[PDB]
Amino acid sequence: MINILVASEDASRLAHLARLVGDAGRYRVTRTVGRAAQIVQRTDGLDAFDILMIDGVALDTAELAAIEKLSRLHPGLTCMLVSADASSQTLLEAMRAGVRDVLRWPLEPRALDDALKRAASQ
Amino acid sequence: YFQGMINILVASEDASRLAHLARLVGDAGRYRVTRTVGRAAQIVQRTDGLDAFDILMIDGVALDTAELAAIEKLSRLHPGLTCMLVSADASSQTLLEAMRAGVRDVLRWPLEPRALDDALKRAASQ
Repeated sequence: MINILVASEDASRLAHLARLVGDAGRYRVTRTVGRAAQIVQRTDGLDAFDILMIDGVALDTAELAAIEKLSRLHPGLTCMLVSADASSQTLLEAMRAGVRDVLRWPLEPRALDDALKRAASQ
Repeated sequence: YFQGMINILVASEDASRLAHLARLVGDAGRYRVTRTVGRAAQIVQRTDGLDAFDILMIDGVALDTAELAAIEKLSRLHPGLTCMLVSADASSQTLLEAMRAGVRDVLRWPLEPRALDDALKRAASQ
């Protein structure tokens, strides 16, 4: 089984995301209420996870700095961003912060399934 | 200070674009630039030696399904290799494809020396 950490600062959004990830396959899903900036401070344990999924709602400079610090300290961790922002500039920022995939919000189960099978290969 | 430590491989099937790119990479700093005429689809077959390089630059002039498969196979087999794509295509969809194939930076074509300098200093830190 693949071990996935799902993160958001909105519990009702987080619950929804974790269910869809569960419906996508036989993965081991874990939920956390918090920003990337907050997971950076409690970094003790991220080595257990294969995929990190961050809900890119209030995506700014501090959050991108936190994802860059997370991806750089945990190379075996595939970071994915769930955002409604489809701009080239935001994608470029995410890419430069070490994000290896970006899923659209609202989440499409076909898109998510394909995304999780790509990360499962590595 | 010492950039001569950074080994860059520059690749394109178009010798004219390749020469130009390698020239600008040289002007960007004291890096060790190596040129290769060919697609990523061809570099995947001649994989013997990529462990020597820190940055791989691919010309998006030949960007298709086979190239994206080749870049994904290259990036996955060489994690210490930073892959960069030089493309004129600024679409969100192409960026997303590159990202998904393991491309860690995308530079516009025609190449802007300020953009390139910033991009190469970003990859040089890691």
